[PDB]
Amino acid sequence: AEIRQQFAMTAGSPIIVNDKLERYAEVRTAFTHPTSFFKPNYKGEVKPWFLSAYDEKVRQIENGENGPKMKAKNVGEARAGRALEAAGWTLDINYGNIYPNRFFMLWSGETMTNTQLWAPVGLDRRPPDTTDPVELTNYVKFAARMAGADLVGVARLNRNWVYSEAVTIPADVPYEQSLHKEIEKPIVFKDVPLPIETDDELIIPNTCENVIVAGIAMNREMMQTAPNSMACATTAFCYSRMCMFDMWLCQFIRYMGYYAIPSCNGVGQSVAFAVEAGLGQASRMGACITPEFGPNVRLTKVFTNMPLVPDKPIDFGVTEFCETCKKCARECPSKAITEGPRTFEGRSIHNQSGKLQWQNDYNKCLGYWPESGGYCGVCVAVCPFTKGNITEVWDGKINTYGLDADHFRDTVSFRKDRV
Amino acid sequence: AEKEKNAAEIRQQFAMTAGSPIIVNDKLERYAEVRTAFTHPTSFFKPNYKGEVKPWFLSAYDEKVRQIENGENGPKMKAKNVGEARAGRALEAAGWTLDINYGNIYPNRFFMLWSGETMTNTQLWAPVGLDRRPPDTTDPVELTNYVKFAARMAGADLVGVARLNRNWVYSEAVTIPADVPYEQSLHKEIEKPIVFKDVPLPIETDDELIIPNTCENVIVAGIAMNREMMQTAPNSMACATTAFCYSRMCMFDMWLCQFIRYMGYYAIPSCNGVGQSVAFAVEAGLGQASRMGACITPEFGPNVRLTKVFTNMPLVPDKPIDFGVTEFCETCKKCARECPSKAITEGPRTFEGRSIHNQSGKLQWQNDYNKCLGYWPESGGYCGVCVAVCPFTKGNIWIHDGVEWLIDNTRFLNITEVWDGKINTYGLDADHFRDTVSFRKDRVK
Ligand SMILES: Oc1ccc(I)cc1
Ligand SMILES: Oc1ccc(I)cc1
Ligand SMILES: Oc1ccc(I)cc1
Ligand SMILES: Oc1ccc(I)cc1
Ligand SMILES: Oc1ccc(I)cc1
Ligand SMILES: Oc1ccc(I)cc1
Ligand SMILES: Oc1ccc(I)cc1
Ligand code: SF4
Ligand code: SF4
Ligand code: SF4
Ligand code: SF4
Repeated sequence: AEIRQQFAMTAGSPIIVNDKLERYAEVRTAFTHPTSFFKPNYKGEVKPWFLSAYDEKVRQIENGENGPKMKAKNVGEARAGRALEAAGWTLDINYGNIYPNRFFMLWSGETMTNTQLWAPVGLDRRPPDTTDPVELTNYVKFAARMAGADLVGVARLNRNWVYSEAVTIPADVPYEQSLHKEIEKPIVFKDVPLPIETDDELIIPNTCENVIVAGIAMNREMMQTAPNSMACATTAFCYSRMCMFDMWLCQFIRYMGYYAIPSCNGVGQSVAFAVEAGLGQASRMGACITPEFGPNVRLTKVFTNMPLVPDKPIDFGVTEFCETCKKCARECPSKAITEGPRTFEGRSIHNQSGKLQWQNDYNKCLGYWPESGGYCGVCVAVCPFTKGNITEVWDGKINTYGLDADHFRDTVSFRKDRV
Repeated sequence: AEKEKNAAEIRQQFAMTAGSPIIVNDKLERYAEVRTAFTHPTSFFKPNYKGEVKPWFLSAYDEKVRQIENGENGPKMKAKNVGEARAGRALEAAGWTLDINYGNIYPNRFFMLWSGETMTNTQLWAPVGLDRRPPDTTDPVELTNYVKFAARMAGADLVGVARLNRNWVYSEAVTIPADVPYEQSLHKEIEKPIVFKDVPLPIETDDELIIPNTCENVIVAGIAMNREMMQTAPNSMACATTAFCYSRMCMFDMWLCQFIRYMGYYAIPSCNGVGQSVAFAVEAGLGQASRMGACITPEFGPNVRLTKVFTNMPLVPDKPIDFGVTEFCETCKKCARECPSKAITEGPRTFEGRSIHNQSGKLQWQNDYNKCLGYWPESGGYCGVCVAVCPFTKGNIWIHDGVEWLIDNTRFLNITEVWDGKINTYGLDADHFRDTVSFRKDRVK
């Protein structure tokens, strides 16, 4: 805790920008953009990239493999890794929960079963009893830890990182047609009392002053098997942890008398929010590197008008370390990560130009996922900041939610470190 | 020098030979779930603080509202201010986000689906076929290791396996008709028989919930609550650690059922439904039954929630454990003396139920659970005083004498600070989290 104190910077977003920067349309990510969406499977059939990746998972199971060229102990072990991966995603919609105000990501609590059951108490209808940002910051961070965050930070909302247009589906489209009917929808800020969705726009109130960012730690032993199946499993379980975090915390904020917008992988760019909220620093590979977990940590965030004290950004030397390290760039199976210096100009449509960062080719990264049948993660696994076969993982150390008691003390929290 | 705590060594020392530890006689019958104090008509209605008779949880709601308005965190317990009182109830209410009508008891509804076929996750993964491909592993030894590893990923702090004893499965469940939307669920609850038949998969008809005769095993999970929050019982922060753990139970069930299905087997979730969690936990070796009626575990005492999953997956049953709880409960009686409703007996165990809420025919301490429930509207919470005062809930019970582990007999002789004090992820305590580390050796023998 006093380590993190040592590295607090003075207030101010540390992301350097120029006058070319514009908000970024979510459809441009490699996951969704038409130029990157379709990729061949191992048979040469072109399909949506995740369906070709499915074909590789099936082929690996039948051939008793945990990953590309990686023989499992037997077919049973191969099957178990994919079963664990698939199960981890149970509380996540279509890989990331990105559709705003759909399924688990509702922008109002009013229709949720938990809100209905609690309606006679009227917590969501009662004006706030606490408006002091200091007390609120302590309450909401305590709640965040109950809700499964291993790290939590607060920043003013920088609209530069909010997607200009979200990827979503029409509100009456049933789940079974969702993947075939994704659309783009603008996210705008207006003078309205509550977050609201019209036919035309997702409307965030101008009072939405703050963003709360959570880090959800992944399991080191499993991530070290990247690009094989157990790295996929710790990824997947943490997405469901993100979803529960967003819902738990939004409900807490609503029952305190404020509004709250969940996001998971939607709404805006998590790495930028996490850096501004002080969880860590941007890195060569492009992830937020944290002191506690390096880049081996997932991110989610919640937007709110609840008064809060912003945390300070931290500087523990990541930028200078990544300058000379280049280990992620040398081991990346697709050569997606640059060995060059940071610029303001993106490599392709998948990058947001106008901000100083290491510019990576994220279509090359995604191209390796159908090939390998997984979500790679080699850059995370080799990064020195992540530090301190698959049969040995299944036979080896585990604990609740994949957390490690050898390090869990480092995320203990008292009021002194919350506000 | 002090020997470092070894939770695995403790469980090995107190393991007992195979066999259900629960002593029963011939008057034992399966228990209709409607008989619980939460649901039965004799106990369901309680007065609020104005003397109005209402469903008990609605009278409890009225008391929460009154406490917030009066700046209290519990009965005659002043909060630091109204904002603190409000914060405690907001945290409690939020905790329940992934739980239907206080316990997820309706089988094969909402989160508790008996088949994965309609779930969004199953649909998304359908092209891989994991739920339709026959199992690639049938060896119960490897399956036990796989499923326990998955259980820990899924949020279990403790996990154990038992053969399914049908004595503890409810004869009839409380549920709602399949065509009833959530908004009307509380007004449309019904009973439905739980039966065992020669069918390939768990199935529900208009008249019965059908568990297959092949459903051999039950997997029991312990979900640890937070010590500092539970010690505020009967006040609001004990309600909050209870509530959050119910949503953790729900996630566990769904995660684990999907893993089992994707391994080629079927899985039935339950949370507080389907059967009696304390008996399953005892038979799976998580702990022992206690005077208060809860399962007491070596790691957490009774300050741990339970859920369970039923499956045909071949597994190795765990051994029951006997670390002397019965003998300590015979002479302790702290929970009985501190219980604000006098619900817990100070007398001997018997086979005769105290009232309709107890299942007769099994040797246990017989408590009056209508008296317990009656205190919840009075206090505006879920009490928990018995859990809070139990010496096993405290985290330093265990000492090593140079030869073996033993219980320290010396143990049996506010809310602002909680909000301002120690916390960690999911409320777990890093000073004890090493106790639940797991390697293959302690997952399967
Ligand atoms: O972050 C992500 C998103 C989609 C998938 I498929 C895997 C990892
Ligand atoms: O053209 C296509 C085909 C499948 C999908 I899913 C989306 C677009
Ligand atoms: O061509 C396309 C496909 C998906 C989306 I969202 C937008 C345009
Ligand atoms: O265990 C339980 C069940 C219902 C309620 I309301 C509180 C605690
Ligand atoms: O066209 C398809 C088929 C399967 C899935 I999963 C999504 C889109
Ligand atoms: O609001 C209400 C009223 C009766 C019942 I039964 C449940 C909820
Ligand atoms: O009369 C009753 C009472 C409880 C239930 I569940 C159904 C019918
Ligand atoms: S591997 Fe090295 S260069 Fe890449 S993100 Fe990690 S520290 Fe930076
Ligand atoms: S996930 Fe793999 S392919 Fe993608 S950038 Fe990292 S190392 Fe390269
Ligand atoms: S308080 Fe004492 S008698 Fe009651 S359950 Fe705990 S050990 Fe047993
Ligand atoms: S929860 Fe409270 S009222 Fe109920 S048995 Fe325990 S101490 Fe008594």
